[PDB]
Amino acid sequence: GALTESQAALVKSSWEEFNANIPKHTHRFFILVLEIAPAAKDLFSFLKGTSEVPQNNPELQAHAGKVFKLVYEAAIQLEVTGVVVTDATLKNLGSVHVSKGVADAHFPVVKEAILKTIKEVVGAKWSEELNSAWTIAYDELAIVIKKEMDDAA
Ligand code: HEM
Repeated sequence: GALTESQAALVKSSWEEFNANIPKHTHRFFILVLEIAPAAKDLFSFLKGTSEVPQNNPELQAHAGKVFKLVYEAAIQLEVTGVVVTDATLKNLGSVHVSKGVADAHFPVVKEAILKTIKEVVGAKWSEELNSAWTIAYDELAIVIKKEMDDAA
């Protein structure tokens, strides 16, 4: 697809939409995750010992926010510059994933959880051109973190 001026414009627009409702979109995101894979629950400190996904847990919200921000920033960087840049942050990310017992096969779990979360976020404005644009941006960012985990192990 690339990332035409027209596609980037489409990701920015859709992320602004996500940020607009953190406690919802983040609890939704954790449920889509536990739907695709239930065992994932024991991983998260704030999910252990609980029976359901907490809805107002600051720890959980802050956590999931950070996750989507990172995928958006990735799309813009692709349109302007043509790439996704690896920094300190992406590297520390790779460490903590490993401490917590996270693997590569976990990634399509979280991707489908994010496309489905954004399809849910933009509703009728959804286009092939937009799906194509977030897909390209996740794929490109996952490529980068998986790369850093393997390096933290
Ligand atoms: C491009 C995709 C991804 C991004 C951008 C991302 C980002 C992050 C960030 C920023 C943190 C730390 C947040 C904090 O300090 O508050 C974190 C923690 C964590 N992540 Fe991810 N992540 C991704 C994929 C995954 C996958 C596929 C899994 C596996 C299910 C996972 C499992 C975890 C766990 C268990 C923690 C520790 C939470 C704790 O017990 O408090 N992440 N992630």
